[PDB]
Amino acid sequence: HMEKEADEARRQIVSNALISEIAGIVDFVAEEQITVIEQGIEKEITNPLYEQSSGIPYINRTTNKDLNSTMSTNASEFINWGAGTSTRIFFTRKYCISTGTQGNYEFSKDYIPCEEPAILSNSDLKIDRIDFVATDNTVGSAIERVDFILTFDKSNANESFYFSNYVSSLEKAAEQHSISFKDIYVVERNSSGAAGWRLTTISGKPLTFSGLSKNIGSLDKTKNYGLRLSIDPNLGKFLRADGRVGADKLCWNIDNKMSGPCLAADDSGNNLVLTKGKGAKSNEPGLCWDLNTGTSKLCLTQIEGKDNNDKDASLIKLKDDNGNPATMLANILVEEKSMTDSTKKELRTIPNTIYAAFSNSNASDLVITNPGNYIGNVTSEKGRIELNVQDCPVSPDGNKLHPRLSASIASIVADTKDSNGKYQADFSSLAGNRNSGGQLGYLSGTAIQVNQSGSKWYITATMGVFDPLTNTTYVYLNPKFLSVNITTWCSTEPQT
Repeated sequence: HMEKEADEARRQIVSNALISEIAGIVDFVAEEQITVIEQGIEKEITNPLYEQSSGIPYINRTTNKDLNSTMSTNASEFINWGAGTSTRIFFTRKYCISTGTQGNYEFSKDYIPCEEPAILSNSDLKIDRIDFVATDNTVGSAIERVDFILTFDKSNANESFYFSNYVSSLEKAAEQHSISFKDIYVVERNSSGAAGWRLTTISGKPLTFSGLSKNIGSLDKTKNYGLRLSIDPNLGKFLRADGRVGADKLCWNIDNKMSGPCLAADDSGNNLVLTKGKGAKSNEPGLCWDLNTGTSKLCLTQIEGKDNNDKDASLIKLKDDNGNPATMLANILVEEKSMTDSTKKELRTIPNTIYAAFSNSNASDLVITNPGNYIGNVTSEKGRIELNVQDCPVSPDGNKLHPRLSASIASIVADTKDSNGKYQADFSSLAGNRNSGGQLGYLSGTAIQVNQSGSKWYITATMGVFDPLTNTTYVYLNPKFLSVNITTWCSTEPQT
């Protein structure tokens, strides 16, 4: 428990460094064509590994296709690695230093860092040698397997077989890079030379790490041991029909070139991000729908914009191929700071507008005979405007939406009884509001009230009118010669 966070945790940092080196090398091997910088620009060339005119160390291959067969003892076959060797130069960018190394490739990205991790300079477990197992005997052959020989530098007299504690951390560190060990074998030598490495055997049978524990007693403790980690460069190299291999990105082709848009994940785990293709003349990435029935496709496209303060920003535009805005059918909520309290944010929907007049025609319905004493029953008054309360759409969790309704005056006249006792003014249809009329009184105004039950809106109104011809004051209820524009919406701001 004490040493499990000191000893066991420190070796994890070592395993992280080792696996990052391994993953980079394996990535390099798996790129048949690589991107380099030549004239200050990117260029695709054949990986020097697979150019028959390449030299050391790129053409170096071992021929031990069988995991149990003898490991190479020839420095022109295996690749010596670490201190004393210049090998890293050939797998790192030429301009890792400003003047340029003796390496002849300026890789557009680093497969492994320029500098070997400092932690791996002092550690008892280092990569001592790499074997690129050739698929065939041709110069620049494809590579069927990559073996990493890890030397264990025991800083103790005893405890020769004490590298088994690194294996667990190596396995989960490999899982973090989406690679796995095809096999792990115990190796040995009795010298400082990389050519001396050979498979450890028990009664002639090469010893896998799996068999180590039970066969540990019958092994020479003076000798120097190591691990050979085998990696299949083609495992997890290609996207699969079954979806079991992740994509770093996916880009689409146009006219047989990878010049279309790309999708990649951001660091959140939630987001896929669309960016423009290399062949785009404008920077306006779009996700589009097409029916393929003779009409335009529709695209949600990112375009440049400016915010409140005139600073660079962007927005999305829903458009056809002519560039005209297109239609989305949806419920919209708009979030906005409240105009009285800048610390509070409110949500609202798109309103609807409804034109309507109240609907009392007769004097007996219109005239409130006992005003002041009269108490209005808005649920059951004649001439009222009544509407069903709307259903509000889905809202984010901390935000209850309330149905809302307001009424604004559209037309209003102080109508009075004509010689036949009838009221001629009528605003029931907006196209004909001026058609009917005659003598008018003096307007005192109108009180328009809106009330709500569970499922109904009730809009009512009184109007005060003075008739100078008969010298009498009138109070009218829900008159046809008063019309309103009714606005309906939903909001976090409640109805008053």
